[PDB]
Parts: sequence; C-alpha cells; structure tokens
Amino acid sequence: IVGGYTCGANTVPYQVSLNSGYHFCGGSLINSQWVVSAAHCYKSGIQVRLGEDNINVVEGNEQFISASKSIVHPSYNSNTLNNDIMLIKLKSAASLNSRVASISLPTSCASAGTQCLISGWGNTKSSGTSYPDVLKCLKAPILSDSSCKSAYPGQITSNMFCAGYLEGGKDSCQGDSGGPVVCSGKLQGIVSWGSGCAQKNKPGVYTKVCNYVSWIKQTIASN
Ligand SMILES: O[C@@H]1[C@@H](O)[C@@H](O)OC[C@H]1O
Ligand SMILES: O[C@@H]1[C@@H](O)[C@H](O)OC[C@H]1O
Ligand SMILES: [Ca+2]
Repeated sequence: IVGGYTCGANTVPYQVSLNSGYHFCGGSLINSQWVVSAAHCYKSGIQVRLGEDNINVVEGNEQFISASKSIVHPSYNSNTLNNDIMLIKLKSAASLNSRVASISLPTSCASAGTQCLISGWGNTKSSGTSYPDVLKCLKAPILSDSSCKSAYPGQITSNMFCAGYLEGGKDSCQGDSGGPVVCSGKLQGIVSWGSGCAQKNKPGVYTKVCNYVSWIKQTIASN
C-alpha cells in the first residue's frame, strides 16, 4: 500500500497473509474454512496466517493453518489476468472471534464512487522499495468503467474494476496482491494488477468479486 496508513492491529479481521516461508500475498477470510485470493498468487505449500498485524513478530492473535486444497478459477488467464481469483480451503476451521472474522460476499456489485478499504503488507513506495511489517490500509473510491478503460486501453474486462486516484500517490502495490477491497462491509474486490504503483493515470485494477459469488458458493458447497 502506497500513500495509506497503519490500520491498527487486528482492525481488519478478515485480512489474511499467505505464507510460503515468507509473506507473498494477501487474501480474505470468507468463512471458517475458506480464503479468497488472486489466482496469480497460486503456488503450492501455502500456509494461511490469520490474526496477523506484525508479520515478523508473534503478537498473540495469530492462527497459522495450512491449505488443504486450492482452486484457481476455471477460466483464469495469466496473460490478461482475466478471472484473477482463487479459493483456498484450510486444513482445519479457523476459530472465529473479534480479531479473526469472515467478510461478507456481495449481493450486488458496487458502483463507481463507492468508498472502499484496501489493505495489505505490500510495498509502500512508488519509486523505491520498502515492505512494512504491520498492516497498511487505504480508503479509495471505485472509479468509473470509462476512466478505467481509458487508463488501460484494451485491457479492462467485465471482471475487473479500477479503484484509487488518477492523480497518483495512493494505491495498492506488489505484495498486496490477493488482498481485500471492502466496500460497506462487503468484499467487492481482490487486489489484482496495475502499471507500477501509485502512478498518475494508472490506478489499481481489481477483480470484480460480485461476478464470482455463484462460483464461490457452489464451489464451497461441493468441496
Ligand atoms: O495489461 C496487459 C494485458 O491485458 C495484456 O495485453 O498483456 C500485457 C499487459 O500489460
Ligand atoms: O498455535 C499456533 C501458534 O504456535 C502460532 O504462533 O500462531 C498460530 C497458531 O496456530
Ligand atoms: Ca504476527
């Protein structure tokens, strides 16, 4: 997160860190046994880390649970990042409490102009590199489809939306991938891609979760 603020320990209780020896992506807890993330975050050997603030210090609210199964969206295209979503099932159910909690799936899509909360442990510099240890937050609006398409000609699908600031300086970034965009208490986006970070006229591009609720639900019901 570039241009954001320190969330505060466990104030984003659905935020998960995906760990393969080190933090490499975010995700979102959607019930006691399932995490949603970006398909481009797929790898083997994932441990899901819940209840994290400082990802380099054991502070007392963590739950570390290995993945038992990963399901990349059937139509994920890694070249275009269309359908950049995946589901991860935990080997055991997380213990849900105030600091570790699921986030509701949307019942409708969010409109341009809605303010959302984006969070992650990604890079905090736009020309440079500094990875934070504690969770960073950014409040950002969804941008219009037309400004999104004009920013990224030929690249925005119906499964993507832009959010952030065309002036630059505030964005998600490398290492935030897979994490949440939450708008009015609903998971509307997954951190997916962008040109650099926090660059002028290059806002963040997000997986449009509302398109995937039926696939998420039926997948969960049968796995
Ligand atoms: O976003 C672009 C994608 O849609 C494709 O065209 O490959 C190149 C990327 O930069
Ligand atoms: O009990 C585990 C503990 O050892 C670790 O520190 O945090 C995750 C828990 O699952
Ligand atoms: Ca920790």
